[PDB]
Amino acid sequence: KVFGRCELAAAMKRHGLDNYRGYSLGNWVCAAKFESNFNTQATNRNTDGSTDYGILQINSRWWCNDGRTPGSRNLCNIPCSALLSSDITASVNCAKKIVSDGNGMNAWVAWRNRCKGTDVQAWIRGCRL
Ligand SMILES: [Cl-]
Ligand SMILES: [Cl-]
Ligand SMILES: [Cl-]
Ligand SMILES: [Cl-]
Ligand code: NA
Repeated sequence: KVFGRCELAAAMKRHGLDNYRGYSLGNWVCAAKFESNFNTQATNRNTDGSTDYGILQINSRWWCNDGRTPGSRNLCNIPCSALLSSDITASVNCAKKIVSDGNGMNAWVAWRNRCKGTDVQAWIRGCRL
């Protein structure tokens, strides 16, 4: 599913991402924009053989099981395919664990390089929140 911007903001808010670990909702919408262009079916293969999945491009090296990343972890205890669903619950629950790891949202390369330090509230402007 390709979410509209406000549609994604509302789903992320409802699932408790807004201000999670101190990251305002605009940070999460911006991260999703540049990680997946709001497409839940986005995938990208990494050089090491792991794959990133879903709206927040969560990596199989640590966070989900895809059965094709030998020696990897599954810290969110989910199949990576669950991160491609139209329902973002699994992606949100897993992103909460990722952001709680020591580097916060710097875990998302696109957030660090394209969102961090910018006017992130503009990503939720106009939305009825
Ligand atoms: Cl914000
Ligand atoms: Cl695996
Ligand atoms: Cl949803
Ligand atoms: Cl932080
Ligand atoms: Na894995």
